[PDB]
Amino acid sequence: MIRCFITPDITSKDCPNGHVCYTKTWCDAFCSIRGKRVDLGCAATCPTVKTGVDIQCCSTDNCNPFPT
Repeated sequence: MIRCFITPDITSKDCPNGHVCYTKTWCDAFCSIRGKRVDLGCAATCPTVKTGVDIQCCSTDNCNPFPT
C-alpha cells in the first residue's frame, strides 16, 4: 500500500498492492523539440529499466512528483 503520482494525468492514486513510487524518463523521437518523456507510477517493486530509461524509485507517499 502506497500513494503515488500517476501519469498521464499527473494526479495521486492509492496503490493498495504497491510498495514503491517511481519516475521514469527517456527520449522518444520528439525529444529534441518536446523534451523527455516522463512516466510516474507505482509498483510492487522498483521496475527494471532498459538502456536509455532513467529511473528513480522511492517508498514514501507521493515521493514521485512531476519533475520541476
